[PDB]
Amino acid sequence: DDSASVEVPRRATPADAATVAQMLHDFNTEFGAPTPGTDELASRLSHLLAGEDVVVLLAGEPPTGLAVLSFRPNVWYPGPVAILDELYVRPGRRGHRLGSALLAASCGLVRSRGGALLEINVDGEDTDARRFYEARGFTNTEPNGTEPMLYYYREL
Amino acid sequence: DDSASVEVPRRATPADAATVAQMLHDFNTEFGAPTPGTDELASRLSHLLAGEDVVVLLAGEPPTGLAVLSFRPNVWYPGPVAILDELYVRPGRRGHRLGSALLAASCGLVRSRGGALLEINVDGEDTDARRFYEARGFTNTEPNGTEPMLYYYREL
Ligand SMILES: [Cl-]
Repeated sequence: DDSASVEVPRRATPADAATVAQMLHDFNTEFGAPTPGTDELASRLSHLLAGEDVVVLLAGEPPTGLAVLSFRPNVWYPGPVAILDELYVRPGRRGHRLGSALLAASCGLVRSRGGALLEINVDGEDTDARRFYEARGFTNTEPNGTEPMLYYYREL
Repeated sequence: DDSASVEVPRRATPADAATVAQMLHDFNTEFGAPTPGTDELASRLSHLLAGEDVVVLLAGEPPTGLAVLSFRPNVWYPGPVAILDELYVRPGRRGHRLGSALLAASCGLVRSRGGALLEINVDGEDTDARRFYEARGFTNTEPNGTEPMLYYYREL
């Protein structure tokens, strides 16, 4: 009863491709975000989870939350730069605890890879996510900056 | 009565490591940004330029502008997602022309790699850069979105 510590997220292996595919699917469809089918996602994940470029962390048994990290090189750093591509947890106190655990595990994994920077792109309208990251060491302004850094994209 | 109207940026190869390192260092020092030394940069570039993960495009002969692109996988796409990590050109008409040429070339390369998305993180204060990118098909708000999408980071 007192024996167990707080659950530590685990890294998804290739054997988890179907699990992860279904979680990614379900998280999107429940909140009205578009998604590929689970056959496509599972196939892609059987690739990605076999490598080190995109890493997926799972929280819960059965898993009920996940984090997706991507790594890339950068001309200014000896190690990779990481992005928190996704952090998917249920709304409410439960999900928020798991989210907090997943974020901490992500920072550890980035450090282990020799990374010194973790990035996120966040919708400005998403006050809940902004409050959550800002409480856990993230900023959208540089120290000598006067206003928010912006995410721009172009679909090609 | 021979030449092309416009010159086409070229991809930096491992032979260009010293050149690129010098240009990165000089741009930073000229505009007051911290930089590693050229030795460190040239060494890192001698690795990166031999790969496909970070690509450097050069404009001018001798080169006077450059673009740095990074590529990574993503759970939602079959192809990579690309970031315009840097676009370094001088102020004024001339640099703006080179910058426009470099951005067009960058889009073509990303498309050639099967990429359907090019991302940029831009200081909200940098009005001239925002106008330049918005004139060339970039947006900071999702289609059905109110307000700016934001870049967050945490140093580790
Ligand atoms: Cl919100």
